[PDB]
Amino acid sequence: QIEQPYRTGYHFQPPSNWMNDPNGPMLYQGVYHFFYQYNPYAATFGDVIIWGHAVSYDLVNWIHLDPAIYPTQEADSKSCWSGSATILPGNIPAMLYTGSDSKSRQVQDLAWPKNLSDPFLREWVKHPKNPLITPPEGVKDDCFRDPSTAWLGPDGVWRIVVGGDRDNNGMAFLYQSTDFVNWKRYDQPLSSADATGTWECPDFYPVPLNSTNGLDTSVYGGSVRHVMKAGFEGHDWYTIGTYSPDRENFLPQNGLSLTGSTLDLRYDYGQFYASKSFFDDAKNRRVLWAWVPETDSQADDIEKGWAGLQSFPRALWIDRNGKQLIQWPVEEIEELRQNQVNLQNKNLKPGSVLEIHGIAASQADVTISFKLEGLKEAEVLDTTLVDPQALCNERGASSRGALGPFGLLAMASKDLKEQSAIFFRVFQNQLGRYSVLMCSDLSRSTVRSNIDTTSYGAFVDIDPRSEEISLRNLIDHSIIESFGAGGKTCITSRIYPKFVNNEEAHLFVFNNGTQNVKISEMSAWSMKNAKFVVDQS
Ligand SMILES: *[C@@H]1O[C@H](CO)[C@@H](O[C@@H]2O[C@H](CO)[C@@H](O[C@H]3O[C@H](CO)[C@@H](O)[C@H](O)[C@@H]3O)[C@H](O)[C@H]2NC(C)=O)[C@H](O)[C@H]1NC(C)=O
Ligand SMILES: *[C@@H]1O[C@H](CO)[C@@H](O[C@@H]2O[C@H](CO)[C@@H](O)[C@H](O)[C@H]2NC(C)=O)[C@H](O)[C@H]1NC(C)=O
Ligand SMILES: OC[C@H]1O[C@@](CO)(O[C@H]2O[C@H](CO)[C@@H](O)[C@H](O)[C@H]2O)[C@@H](O)[C@@H]1O
Repeated sequence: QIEQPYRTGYHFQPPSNWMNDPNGPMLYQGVYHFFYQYNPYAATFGDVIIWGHAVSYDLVNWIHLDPAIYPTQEADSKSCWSGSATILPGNIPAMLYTGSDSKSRQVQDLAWPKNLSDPFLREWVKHPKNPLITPPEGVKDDCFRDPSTAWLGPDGVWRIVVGGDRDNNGMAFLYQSTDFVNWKRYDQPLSSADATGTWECPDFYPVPLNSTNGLDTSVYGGSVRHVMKAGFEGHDWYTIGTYSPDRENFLPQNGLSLTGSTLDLRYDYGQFYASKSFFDDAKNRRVLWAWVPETDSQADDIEKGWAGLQSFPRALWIDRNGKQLIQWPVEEIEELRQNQVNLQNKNLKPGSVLEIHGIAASQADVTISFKLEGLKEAEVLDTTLVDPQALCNERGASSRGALGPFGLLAMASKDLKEQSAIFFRVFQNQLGRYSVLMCSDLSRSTVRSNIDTTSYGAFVDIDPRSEEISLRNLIDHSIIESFGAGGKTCITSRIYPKFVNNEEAHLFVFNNGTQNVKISEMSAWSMKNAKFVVDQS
């Protein structure tokens, strides 16, 4: 019998109970601050949600503090929902969040540290005038929330967006202010989309072209593009475009309005929601946090006493081609690497399974690169309108193709009765052009009942002819984060195999295709636990 086999060893999560949306992340005076929607009374959502608070010097090891923002005014008497942090000139962290007032209205409130000499910013004070912003004209009281981090225009005016919808039409309501206290709604929203429902936790920020670095939220220029991110219809979507502060106009590069279809981009194609980023000026990088929901049952959560994880902080930047974003675990995670097991120039015959020995299979960092043999043998399949998730669910690791499925078997039991398969497939259209599919087959991840074992998939934008297909996996008990092609395609999975209660997990490399594939390089590292120190009461 193993105690709490589903808790992670290096992912952020509270000592116990329910946690969802990441809030107000930021770097202040050398300290990384992290906040999050928290229910201090149960392992499920509840009537009283507050901001949990933790600090870190490296984004890996944390110190849990007492909740920072909780009901104290009429403006947030019923709950303190999502918000963002903006460090104003003069070095004051300003927090804008959505509060549920005494009349159950979603309103935007302001708060800031009450003791800037405290490196951990434990105590916060609320602005006497809260709420600072209330639902506009024709917007429902429960469809106006999640203010973003603000950006200061060259005209000295601050901007922020607040999510919501007007008649089921997603909205990124734009507000302006010079003193950060008196805000005025701009005539038109920054962006929007028909019939998408409320836009949750919108994020708007710039990314430097031809650079793998991040930018302060207030930078603008021709060598900069902006990202409009919004959560709706159950997923986080984003679109790259150009921002004209003068006209408060956001023009999507592909000219499309978000539709929540295979036409739009996502940060992650698995369990990933309410993602929020912040700029780290110490390392000139933009860091992204995201809530990773549970996929087990509510009864399971109540029984184990907790629910919700945060994805591991990832650096974020725009690809050299300028058409999509790239994500990668922040370098500080590399410090958790212990012993290493490596493989090179290893052939994987059709229908073969190769076990990787010597690694702590439940807590590891695994990278593998495949060198393909005979691309022309790729199954012919035009994927212009194909839904990659549907395809992955239809063709799991047991569905044998020509090129694919080949990849990893993670959180697998000795006998393989339970396994999580992260793999690729290679296809070609009629004109000989290749496409690459990345799948997270969770269909056999557990023999347990009442577990959402839906699989996830996405197409990887690489040319198999000149690029080996690479895959990195962050394995941490009940969560697996997969990065294909250096972060071009990310998929986060939650799995709950039964075997982990009394036996060790295993790790395998496999190839169930009819074509041979070669492992050119494979690096696996056992990952030690991140430190979580409690400093409360
Ligand atoms: C690689 O592809 C194999 C061929 O599809 C796949 O086979 C597994 O074993 C047999 C076929 O050899 C099949 O299992 C069937 O029988 C069991 C009874 O124990 C049923 O419960 C299953 O539903 C199924 O009818 C399957 O095709 C497959 N087994 C399972 C669990 O589906 C291998 O498993 C594939 N290898 C990898 C690593 O995925
Ligand atoms: C504001 O923050 C400072 C810095 O943490 C607090 O000062 C510490 O207070 C504890 C308990 O009183 C002492 O043991 C430490 O030695 C103090 N350190 C410093 C830097 O002076 C201070 O108490 C906080 N102010 C309030 C009102 O709580
Ligand atoms: O915890 C509140 C936080 O949750 C989000 C997650 O997307 O929205 C959920 O909670 C709201 C308040 O109860 C609901 O109105 C909303 O429908 C639900 O999805 C965030 O939007 C919000 O800040």
